[PDB]
Amino acid sequence: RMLSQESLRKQNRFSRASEKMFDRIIAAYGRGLAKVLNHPWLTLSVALS
Repeated sequence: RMLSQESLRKQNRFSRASEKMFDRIIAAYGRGLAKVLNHPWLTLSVALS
């Protein structure tokens, strides 16, 4: 019922900082998984531990 697009249309400095944290954290998390997803042996070792 309340659907609108002004929230995406309206941008504040706090909101700007919020989604800029969002994309930089997406990028950091992304390189983290990109390096992690290739060798499950260390994960198996730490799971047994």
